[PDB]
This record gives sequence, C-alpha cells and structure tokens, in this order.
Amino acid sequence: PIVQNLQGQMVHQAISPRTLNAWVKVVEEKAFSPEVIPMFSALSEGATPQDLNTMLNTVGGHQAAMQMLKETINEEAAEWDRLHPMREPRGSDIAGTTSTLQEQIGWMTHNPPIPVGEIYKRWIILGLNKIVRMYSPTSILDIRQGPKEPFRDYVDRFYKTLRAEQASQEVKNWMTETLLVQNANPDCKTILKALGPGATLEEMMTACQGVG
Amino acid sequence: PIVQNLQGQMVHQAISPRTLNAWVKVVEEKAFSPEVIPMFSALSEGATPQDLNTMLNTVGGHQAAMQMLKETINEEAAEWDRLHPMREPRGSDIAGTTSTLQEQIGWMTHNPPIPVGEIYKRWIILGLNKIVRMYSPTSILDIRQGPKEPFRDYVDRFYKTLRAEQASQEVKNWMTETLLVQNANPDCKTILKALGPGATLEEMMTACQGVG
Amino acid sequence: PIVQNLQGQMVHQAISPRTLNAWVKVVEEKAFSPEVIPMFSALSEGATPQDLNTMLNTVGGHQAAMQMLKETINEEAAEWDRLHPMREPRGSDIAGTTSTLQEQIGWMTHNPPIPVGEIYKRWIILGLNKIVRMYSPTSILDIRQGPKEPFRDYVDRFYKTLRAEQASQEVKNWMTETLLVQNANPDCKTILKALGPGATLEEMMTACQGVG
Amino acid sequence: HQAISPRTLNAWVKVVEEKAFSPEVIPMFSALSEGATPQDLNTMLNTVGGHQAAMQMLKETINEEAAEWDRLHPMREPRGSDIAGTTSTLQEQIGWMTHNPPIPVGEIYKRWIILGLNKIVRMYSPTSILDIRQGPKEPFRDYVDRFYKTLRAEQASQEVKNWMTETLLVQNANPDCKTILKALGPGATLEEMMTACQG
Amino acid sequence: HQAISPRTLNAWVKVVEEKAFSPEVIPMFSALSEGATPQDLNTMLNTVGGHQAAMQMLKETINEEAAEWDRLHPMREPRGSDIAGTTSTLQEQIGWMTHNPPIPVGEIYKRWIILGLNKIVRMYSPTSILDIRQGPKEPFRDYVDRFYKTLRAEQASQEVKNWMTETLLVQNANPDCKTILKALGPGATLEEMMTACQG
Repeated sequence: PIVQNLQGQMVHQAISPRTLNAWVKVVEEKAFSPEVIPMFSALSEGATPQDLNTMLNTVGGHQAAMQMLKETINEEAAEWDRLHPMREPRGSDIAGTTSTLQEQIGWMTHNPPIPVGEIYKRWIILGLNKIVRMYSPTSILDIRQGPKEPFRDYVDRFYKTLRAEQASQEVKNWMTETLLVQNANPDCKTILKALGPGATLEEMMTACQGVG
Repeated sequence: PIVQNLQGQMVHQAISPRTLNAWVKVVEEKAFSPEVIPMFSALSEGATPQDLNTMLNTVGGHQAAMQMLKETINEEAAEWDRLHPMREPRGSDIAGTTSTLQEQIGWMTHNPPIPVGEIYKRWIILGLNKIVRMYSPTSILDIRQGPKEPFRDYVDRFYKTLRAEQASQEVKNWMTETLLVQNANPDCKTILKALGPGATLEEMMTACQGVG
Repeated sequence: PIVQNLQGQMVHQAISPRTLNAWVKVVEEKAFSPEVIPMFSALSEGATPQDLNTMLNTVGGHQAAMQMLKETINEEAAEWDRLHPMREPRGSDIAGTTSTLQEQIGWMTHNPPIPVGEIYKRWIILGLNKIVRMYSPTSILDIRQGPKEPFRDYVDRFYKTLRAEQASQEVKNWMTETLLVQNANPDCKTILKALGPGATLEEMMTACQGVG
Repeated sequence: HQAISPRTLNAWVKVVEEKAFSPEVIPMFSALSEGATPQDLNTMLNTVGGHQAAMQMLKETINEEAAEWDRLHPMREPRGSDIAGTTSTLQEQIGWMTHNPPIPVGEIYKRWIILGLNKIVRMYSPTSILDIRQGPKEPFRDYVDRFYKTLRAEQASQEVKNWMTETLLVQNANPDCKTILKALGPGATLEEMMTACQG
Repeated sequence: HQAISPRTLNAWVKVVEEKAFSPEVIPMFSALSEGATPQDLNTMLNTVGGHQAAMQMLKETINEEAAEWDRLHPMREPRGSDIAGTTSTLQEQIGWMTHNPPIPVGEIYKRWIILGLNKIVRMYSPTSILDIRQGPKEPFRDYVDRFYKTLRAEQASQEVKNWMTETLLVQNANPDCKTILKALGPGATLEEMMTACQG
C-alpha cells in the first residue's frame, strides 16, 4: 500500500508478511471456492500493482489457474491500450511489469488519483472469477434439496453455486425465482408453490423453517 | 477509523486488510449465525461510514441479504431525515454515499462528537439482525433436549435460537422461564419442575448437572 | 526486515513474534505439505539472513529435514563462492553465520541492492523443495480418480502431487496432458478421450462437471 | 371499413378448436388479425365455442389491462373499456386510428389479447421446461421436438430462453445421449448435436 | 402494404404438416412466399405447429446467415437482424423495399430460409440412398421412383450424383432387372433404362 511519511510524502508500505500468508492460505486451503474473491478483495485493499504481482506469485504454484489469470490480464491490458492509445500508465504499466514503483505512487497519488490499483484489482478479479467458474464442483441444475436437508442449508448451497456459475443478471433472477422452487424436495416444494409467484427469499425461508 | 497525526490532526486511518478479511471470513464461513453481530460490532469499532460501506461490499456477494440490508438502511435514513428535516449530516450522508470523507471526519471530531459512525453501525446491526432472523434453521418452539443431550448443550442451543429469533423482552423472559422447562426431556423436566417457579438459570444448571 | 528510521536511516526491524509463530505452525501442523513453500515465501518477505536463520531455528526440531536443508544451503554457498572467488558478501555471509547484521543492512541497501536476502531465500526454498519431495505420501503414478470422486477433487489431488514431485517442465506438461486422462476413472476417461488431444484443463473440467 | 371475412372467421375458430391452445395460436392470431378493429377482435374471440374457461381468462386479462390503462390515463380520448370495444362503437373505433398522430386502439387491444393468450398457452402446456426430460428409449429427435415445444410455451425472457436452449437440452438428456453431447462439448450447434446423437 | 392471405397461410401449414419435410417443401415455400416481407416470412415460419426442432434449426441458420451478412457489411442501413425482422420494423422493411435501388431484404431472408430448409431436408431424408434396394418382386418403376426421391433428398454434388445414377441404380436392382441393365450396358439414359426394363 501507500502511507504518508512523517513529513507527508507518500512512501510505499510493503504488504505485510502475514497478509501474504493469509492470501496463501486462501489460495491453497480453500481450493478456489467462491469465497476466494471476497477474501482477495479484503486482503488487497489499497494494494499497488507490485503488491498484486507479489500476491499472484503465490497463486503461480497452480499452472492452469495462473496461466488463464495472466491471459485475462493480457486481454484487459489490450482493451485498456485500445482505450488509451510522468508518462501516462500503459496497459503493461498497470500490470506492474514495465512500470517502476515510483511511477505507481505518482499515478495513485495524482489529483484526481489514477486508480491503477483498482483497475488491476478488477482485472485480477475477472481472472479469479474465471478460475472459480472452472473449479465449481457442480452446475446450478445439479443442486437439489435432500430428503431431510433443511431449507437453510439447501439455499446456502444453491447461492454458493449461483455465485460460482456467474450467470447473467436476468438469468440469475429467473434461477433464484423458479429453479430454487423446482429443485426443492416435494415436502418443501408444496409450500413454495403455495406461496405463489413473486415470493421473496425472506417469505420462502420463514415459511419453510423446520419443515425438514 | 480516525487517528491523531504526529501534529495532532485527525487523519483517517484506512481499515486494515486483515480486518476486512476477518469480516469476510465471518460473512462467508459462519452462514449468518447469531454470532455475526458481536463479530461485526468488534470488527467495526470506530469505523467511519466509508469503512462500513467497504465492509458491506463483502456481504454484497449475497443478493437477498444485501438487498434487505440496504432497504433497512434506507428506512432508518428516512427516519433520520424525518427527525432531521460544514453542513448538518443528512440521512444519506450517514450512509456514506453523498457525503465525503473529510465531512465524516469533521462530524466525528466535533465537540461534542456527532456519532455518525455509531448511528450507521446501529442501522447496519438492525439489518444484520433481520438477516439473522431469516437464516435461523429452527424456531424457538422446535428446540428440545435430546434423550441423552446434557442440559448445558441444550441450554446453549436454546439461547442461540433465542438470540436468533429476537423476540420482545417480556416474551423472551417468559420463554426462558417456562418454555425451557417445557421442552426439556422428562428426566430433567422432573427436576426443573421440582425446583419450582422463579428458578434462576444458575440453579437450573447446577441442579441438572450430569443428569443426562 | 529493514525499515526506514524517522530520520531515514535503514534500521533492522526484527521479525515479529507472531510471524515466527505462524511459521512454526506451518512447519509443525502441515507436515511438510507442498503448501509450506508458498507459506514460507509469504512469511519471509523482505527477511534478512539473520531472520531466515531465526526461522530455520524452528524447523531445526526435525533432524533429517534440517540436516539436508543445511547441506543444500552449503552446496549453494559453494556454488556462490565458485561464482564469487564493506567486504563483498561471501557464501557463508549469505548464510548469516559469518557476517554481521550491519553488513547485511549495507548489502541490502546498496545502489543497486545486493539481494542477499532473496538469494538465501532461494537456497532455503530449494532445501524445502527437497524436503517436500521426501515427505510426499504417494508418487504421481499412484494418484487415480475413485469410483465416485468428483473430477475437481481428483484434479486437485493430482496437481498437489505434481507440485510435490517437482518433475521437469516437459515431463510435467506430458503428465498433465496424458497421465491425468489415463488415471481417470472409466466414466470420466470416456469423456476425456472424447475431447481428444490438446484439451485444456478448462475444457476437461467443464466437460466432466457432475459426471461422478 | 371492411367486415372480417367469414372464411377468416372459420379459419380462426377451426385453428383454436383443433390446436386447443398450442404456441402457434399466438402467431396465427396475429396473422389473421392484421389491422383488425376492436369490434373484429371481439368478434373473433366471441365466435370461439369451446375452451370457454380460457375465453373467460382472456376476458379477465383484458379487464385487468383496461383497468391499468384507466389508471395510467384518468374525437374523445379512449378509456380502457373504450379500447376493449365494449363501449366504443364501430365509427368510434374507425376513429382513433386516423387522427394522424393516431392512437392505434386496435393494436393496443391486440397486445392485451396476446398477453392473455400467452398466459393461456403457458398454463395449457403439459409440463414445465425443467420437467421435460428424455426417456430411457425415446428418440432424440422426438425429445428435441418436445423440449422446444415446451420452451415455446414457456413465457420466459429471451436471455432466459437462450440459457435454457444452451444448457437444459444437454443436461436433461438420458446418459446414453448425454455422454455423446458432453463429448461434443459446449459451443456445439443443434445440427452437430443430433447428427452425432443419431444413434 | 398487403397482409398475407389466411388461405395461403393455412396451405403452408397444411403442406408442412402432411409432407413433413420432403424436398418439395422448399419449392412450395419459394412459391407461397413470393414477394413476402421479413415480417410475413417470420409469420410463415412461426405459424408452423410441430417440427419445432426443424424450426429451431431454421432460426439458428437464420442467425448464422445474419452474422455472415453483418461481417460482410459492418435512414439506418439494414443489419442481418434487421433483414431477419427480429429487430427491424415493418415501416423500415417497406422503406428498404421502396428505396431506389432497393435492398431486397425479403429475397435475402428467403435465401437464408432456403439454405436452412435444405439442411432440414438433407437430415430428414428417412433412409440413405445406399439402402434403396429393389425388392424381389417390387416393380422397377417403384424402385427408381424411391431411388430418385432419396437422391433428391440427399442433395449431393453433381459428380457424385452422376456416379450414383450410373452405378448404384444398376447395383441395387433385383437380379431380374440387374441382368437386363447389365446387358444394356453403360452410357445409357434413364428413359432407355426404364423402357428396356419394363416387365
């Protein structure tokens, strides 16, 4: 990150070792669940591109994931260079491989600031979303409430898979409205259909509390 | 949060990356148990509205929960604007979407301080209470001691569900006084009725120690 | 690590007690999984050779692991002294046993910096790679998808073992391309062969989602 | 104004009775009712003999749409009941379509009827698209035909329909066909899908 | 603008229903849709009940042809979707037809539909031409009629079609007709083959 000096100069504060260790734990233990994206967003708050590259050096242990992460970063950099044909930050400068750290500080501290950090964070989040989409164990259509599974657990699994699949907004709305009811077990599906169309998730959860 | 400079000026200290990661872990892993409210209160100590919005960007992954969190925030903001018809902080300013950070510092550092942070924290806690009330797996009437469940575990589950359901104070007192005894298994229910009315929880727990 | 003083002098900041405790937890609890190398890389960011020796004092509890870690460090130091026949840092100085801390600061703060810390980190990572290669439970050829194991879990186990075995790059590419398909169960192996040669891991994972 | 042809009326009644309510009824109605006035539309609806429950639902939906029109809009301007043709006369209905700028009362009523018929078709479909699934020995061509008929009777949005087309067709097939479809993999076209799945 | 006749619409639906997708449906469509606009062609396709697999394939081929037209050609000009009528409107279609020189969106869409229907017929050929074998007692008349119906359905290239007519016709005949055809020899026209093979 970037922190004011005692005299006010913005000097780069290196990302702490335990923050990197936490990111490593998320990458290794979590097996690219849908929750690695909120955790990445939390850990990389205010991180510069050099810090983001330091973090991706930990996910570099995985071959395919790092490969398509860098390919998505390259695609986004090409898009930026198309939109954007000290020096102005180029697409490769945002990646923190051709630019130097002092240039990163100058870009992040400008008036208004040049959000190179947030741009690179968004690109990396797109790559992580693709990786998460690969690693999901089951598609949304596979999820179905068990004979005795409570509706809370089934809804949690359904929304986890929905976050994993990353469908469009309208498709997601239709899925949450209809496919959730369709996949529910018959005992709860009866109450879900009794509630009728337009049933908010609050009503669906309260009505099915303890049915299983 | 807000921290004094070396020269004494109150400069905003950004919420640490690991604090945000801890909040993300609470949101994702805990599945909105009743304990996410104490954990939110601990993590957001002294947080400004911008920090609270940064934290809610992590719970934004959930659709319905974030939706009714923002709707409860809007209701509370409307209530504030009804009560309240640099500039005085408006309801939307408390939400940290129309106000700027420097205005937040000015409001929090006033003499006496304008507790915008605590007000927004209370609103967010109301929203989280509603979300927790949805996600409870069973109602209070469902809880019942098992054939061999120790009374300590049964009381812990009962009080967890009681925190989840968030009934009124008088209703909560009646429930803890009577419904706890009623739902207990017969072997412990005999001792509970033998103790008679007005039995404090200490006496009930000590009398039933090791009965199961 | 090394941190600027209030007056700008680079004074050594001792590695925090909790960072050492985290490294101890990684060494003891993880049983030298393949993930101890990313975790070591994260924890030892910017660490000087004295800090690295302090960290290896924790892995010194294990006899054989510490023995071959120090033997690999000695081999790399001999290689450095062959390449390299205040004073210039010698191979033993990089190990942080003959050099003093102030010399380490002088070497790390030079223009351009003398990356003694990163060199020693690379040597220690080579030693840890050897130790991990010993402690792997099964060879790559042993891994095989179960009758009902999802392809995601099987791929995760396969890539964990691949990281453990540390084969050459071409051998690793051939293994991931062919041995992964060969070891898969017949139901998924049919789809893997149907995809044909040159199937990227993304296509293989998406095609086999939910087959088990 | 020209009266609706008796041949056209007989064709409309015949297709309604024969098809009961299949998804083709909506384009058939749109084709037959080209430029028709509300009087002619009411004639076409009233002339239907059977399926009087469905005709009652169509009347109810027309009433709801008329109420919504009256809510939004509280010769003379036409109200909802005027658009429905219950109150408007034939001369009045010739009016409102020649003012230029007009208010196409006939097309506005046709829209309400089309919405009602979409509801009727969606209910009359035998099963939902998610419930549609290939049999153990069903031919894949027949299963595709049933699936796309149900999808036509679905009433979902266009993006949702595209997602259904891409995913559910592969997902719902029996394992013998599903293995072949998975081997073909994503991005394949329906022609390749059945030519591979011909067996 | 002239709306399409209910008689013509019902004739198209009836011929599709009764002939399934025999090769004559392509010329029947070309005849009935003469001068039709994109809206009229969309009605013509949508009104077809059953064979929704084939209608889906026609829609997919329409989308592919629209995409190719868009790459070839990247009031507003017509896109492929506009030509297909999904995005454009009847007023814009009439304007494109009326422009000097005109942009024949109707003929382009008809060509796309004809390509789709050709693919449909090629698939819906019930049996491959290699399996058309004369029975022990079947007339050569019925045998060659079946053979040429299948050959029209297959829609193979000219050279392979000529080879088929030269070789498979005599190869697949029953022994009684096979001997006569072999004695007659190669380099023969169909009228010669049939008039020699009578009885």
